[PDB]
Amino acid sequence: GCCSDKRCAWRC
Repeated sequence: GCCSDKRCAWRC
């Protein structure tokens, strides 16, 4: 879903 990191989810 929406992780606070670069490669897991866009930069969410």
